[PDB]
Amino acid sequence: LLELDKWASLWNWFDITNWLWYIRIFIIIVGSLIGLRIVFAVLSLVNRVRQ
Amino acid sequence: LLELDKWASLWNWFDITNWLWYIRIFIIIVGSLIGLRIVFAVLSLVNRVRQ
Amino acid sequence: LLELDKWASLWNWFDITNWLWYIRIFIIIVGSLIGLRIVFAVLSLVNRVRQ
Repeated sequence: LLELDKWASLWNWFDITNWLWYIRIFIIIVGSLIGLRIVFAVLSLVNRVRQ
Repeated sequence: LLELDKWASLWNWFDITNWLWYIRIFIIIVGSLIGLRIVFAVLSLVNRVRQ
Repeated sequence: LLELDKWASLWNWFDITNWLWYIRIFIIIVGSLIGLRIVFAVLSLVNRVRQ
């Protein structure tokens, strides 16, 4: 199944190996996303002044 | 210490092996949840009119 | 590349091994605050009563 020879074969495909080797970093960025949404709560007070 | 023989042993347990090769896809679905929240912003303008 | 000898080498570094073998559980916990954020939409009705 999983061996030195099995893993080294995906380096020739290049494109898929990059995606399966950067997903870990990607989840941390999707964490900061929810925190960004909270400021909209202040925009609701600005929405009451809208003509 | 992760070997060809150690990995192939979990295929006899069947049920728990699924948890080690499907959760990666499941994180992207928790990525659609945050996108859904924005419509709540327009609902706040419908909530003050609620007779 | 990934081998029995390559994995057993990070046990001498100790600190990095813990970071690469506990975050997987943490993604479920970073999935708890998203459900919590909704009450801020409810706080907008309490903000209209706040003199």
